[PDB]
Amino acid sequence: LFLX
Repeated sequence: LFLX
């Protein structure tokens, strides 16, 4: 999520 950071990213993914």
